[PDB]
Amino acid sequence: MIVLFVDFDYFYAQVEEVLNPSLKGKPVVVCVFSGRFEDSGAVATANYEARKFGVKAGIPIVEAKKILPNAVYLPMRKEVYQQVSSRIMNLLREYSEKIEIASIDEAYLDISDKVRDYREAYNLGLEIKNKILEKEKITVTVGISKNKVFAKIAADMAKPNGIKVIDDEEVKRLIRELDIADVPGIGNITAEKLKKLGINKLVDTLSIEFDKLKGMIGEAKAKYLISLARDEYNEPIRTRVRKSIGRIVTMKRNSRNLEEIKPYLFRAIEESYYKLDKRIPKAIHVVAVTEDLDIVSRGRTFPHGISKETAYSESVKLLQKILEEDERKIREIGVRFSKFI
DNA sequence: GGGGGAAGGATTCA
DNA sequence: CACGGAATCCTTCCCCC
Ligand SMILES: Nc1nc2c(ncn2[C@H]2C[C@H](O)[C@@H](COP(=O)(O)OP(=O)(O)OP(=O)(O)O)O2)c(=O)[nH]1
Ligand SMILES: [Ca+2]
Ligand SMILES: [Ca+2]
Ligand SMILES: [Ca+2]
Repeated sequence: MIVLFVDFDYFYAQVEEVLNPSLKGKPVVVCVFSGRFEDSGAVATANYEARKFGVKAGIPIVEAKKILPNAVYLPMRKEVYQQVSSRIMNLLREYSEKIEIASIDEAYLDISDKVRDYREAYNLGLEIKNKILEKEKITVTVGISKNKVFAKIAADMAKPNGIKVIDDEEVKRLIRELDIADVPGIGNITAEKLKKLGINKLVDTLSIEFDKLKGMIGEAKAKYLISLARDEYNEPIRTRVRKSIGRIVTMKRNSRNLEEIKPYLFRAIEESYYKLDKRIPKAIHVVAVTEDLDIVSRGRTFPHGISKETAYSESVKLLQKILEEDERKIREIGVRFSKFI
């Protein structure tokens, strides 16, 4: 198997540049303005000019402002980025039927029976890059290896605007040298549990009793890590399909007042339905974010599809159930639909 | 004992 | 001060043969 992974560079910020070239060169910060107060909200991402000073995805807009008060701040326009993304995805399809769209800016191509050895794979990388850059003026980073995981690791290593191959030889090498935290799917929580077990590199998962590892991080995560340790990871490139659709909004102020909360909720329902289009869900969950930034939810699955009418009243109950099972005020309210017919 | 879901949360990544 | 969107996995509770 020969996997070629593509990851678009500082994607949202780069799209804003393509659409408004005068922005290129200076720091650009794409933000999610929550509407609470003046600059309430977080950063979705920022171009590298901005990252040089620590402004990156996830930090409060206010903190970014302190660092770069003169940077350009733009509201996130998700739908725009999506269409450009879709176009780039259609271009990659011209390189392989076997394609797995992982996110708005990521894709795995199974180019096994489309090229032999890594030399040809790499060159397919350059072609793909060059093509995308000429067709959409978007630079991306390419990662190539024997499976999705090391292909993605390949890309993380070459960012930004790069291309890299991790051949059968380096795969073996990284299994012994690569900090396990750098492995896709190992976040802060899992990294710490591994540390406390003494597991620092993929290789270490091989000398520990499975049941031990299993008990601390889960059977799934344990098999995953060992699988990679034994160069036995080979998940196929497959098409993914949306499984849930929803919306969540930040209220103007915290509240436990049903009447005060409902309009935001209903708004969340209306928007979610528009995004559902032809899809009919059988499950609905009401999601609330407490005053202390905590997340609580209540849902329900029906034996049939849910009409918008059924969503409204059912979602009101769930919200009442949330309020009557958690004393904290609510800060953000939303809904999610799943189990599509 | 264990097959088969469903509900609420944990964790991760974009 | 702390955004939106979403997938997979885990524990727990049920119903039943
Ligand atoms: N709203 C929101 N969107 C995010 C967040 N993180 C990532 N995104 C979106 C916008 C990013 O441009 C896009 C791609 O994510 P990456 O994790 O690939 O970041 P980006 O491509 O901007 O930079 P990169 O060159 O990959 O290091 O996903 C986030 O924390 N909040
Ligand atoms: Ca990216
Ligand atoms: Ca990405
Ligand atoms: Ca990590």
